[PDB]
Amino acid sequence: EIPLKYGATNEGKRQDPAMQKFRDNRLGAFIHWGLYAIPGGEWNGKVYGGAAEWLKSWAKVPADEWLKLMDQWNPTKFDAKKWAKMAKEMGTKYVKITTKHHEGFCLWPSKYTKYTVANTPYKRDILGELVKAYNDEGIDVHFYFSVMDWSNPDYRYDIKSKEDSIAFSRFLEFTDNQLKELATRYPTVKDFWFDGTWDASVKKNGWWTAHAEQMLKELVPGVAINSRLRADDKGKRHFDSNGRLMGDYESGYQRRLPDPVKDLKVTQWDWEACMTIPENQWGYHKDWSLSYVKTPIEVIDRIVHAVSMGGNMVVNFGPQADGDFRPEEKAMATAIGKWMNRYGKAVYACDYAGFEKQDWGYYTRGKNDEVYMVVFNQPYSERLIVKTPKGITVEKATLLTTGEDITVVETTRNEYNVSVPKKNPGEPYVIQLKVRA
Ligand SMILES: *[C@H]1O[C@@H](C)[C@@H](O)[C@@H](O)[C@@H]1F
Repeated sequence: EIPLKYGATNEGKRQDPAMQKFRDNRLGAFIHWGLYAIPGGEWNGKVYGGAAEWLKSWAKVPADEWLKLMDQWNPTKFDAKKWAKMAKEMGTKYVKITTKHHEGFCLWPSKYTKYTVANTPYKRDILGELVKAYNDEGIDVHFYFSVMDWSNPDYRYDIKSKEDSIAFSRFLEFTDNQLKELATRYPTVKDFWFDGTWDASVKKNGWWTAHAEQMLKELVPGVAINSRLRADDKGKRHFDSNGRLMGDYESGYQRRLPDPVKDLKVTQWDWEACMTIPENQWGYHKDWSLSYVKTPIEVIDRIVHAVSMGGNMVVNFGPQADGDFRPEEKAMATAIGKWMNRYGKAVYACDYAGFEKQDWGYYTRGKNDEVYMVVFNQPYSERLIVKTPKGITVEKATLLTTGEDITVVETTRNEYNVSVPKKNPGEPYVIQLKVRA
């Protein structure tokens, strides 16, 4: 059992009220908004297929050039109340915002750098207005923060000389300063979601990542901290050298989700997936025809998937340069909200139900031991196979929307056929089971 000073802190899942709230929220939205939204995946006449928020890299734009985009930052359509209404209508319970992405441009007016919203034509504290607006709607706010900072000349990818170490130490102090500022300026913050912490420079300073977590937990009662931040004494990331999870929840899943049959280990900790609507675009890219774009049903499936295996799911948005959302994102939020309004009882405050996975879709467990069947794949047999854990019976099945009673037939030991509804709902639907132990 390797000794470590900067490994895991939490034993199992936190069950203080703040973490229960983080968990029970379940469905979140992500905001990627920064200077990259201006060029929108395109530099000086050449469109790049890579992720838009990383365009500075793909086009090899020097920091001094990249940051002049600040002079163009003027989102006249921006309206925080509207953003928050969109999120309320979508059924999102929390929103994660990029405070500062790799590019280093801050969405709040930081004291520790000129590269902020303050020194743009728009001037205003975007982050502050979002915090206020989402909170007004009863919506928690989480802070995405990139440790890697392409606008700070003290950042290092590795520590190779005395000179590197001098610069990076000062950079860690700079970073500390920004984090402390975020924490005291916006004390309703409920989560810090770190990114750009993979570089050798960070791995060699695991102590700093443990310090970062502890500092923020001291300034912000019950704040959550993602695993992506954390490196142990040896530079093992996410999970320490003893296989123990660091931070408060796992945050490696994006693009992929854990297998509902093979990866039930995820149910032993809190975790959160974040996903993009196209294949790999977080910030606004002007040309969505470049890769596969997920449909609403596809996204809702990933949402229910995550919850059925005891995880959060967060749907990304990359707002336009003008401060409005592309119509594909508006339709996504609207379609999701319509579904959530009919079926959210099976998502909010639900968890892993402990049943074997079946082809028609996913189970979730409600807080009062309700067991929802969420059907994405409608069997031609007109029967939904339910195999119960040892000790468990099905007493009733009810179509959530109508309250209509659903036929349950015992087929064998620990197994039932639950009938499809008499009329096909025509969309992914929920059947709620009443169970006895
Ligand atoms: C960190 O991960 C996601 C959420 C994006 O912000 C990506 O650009 C970055 F590398």
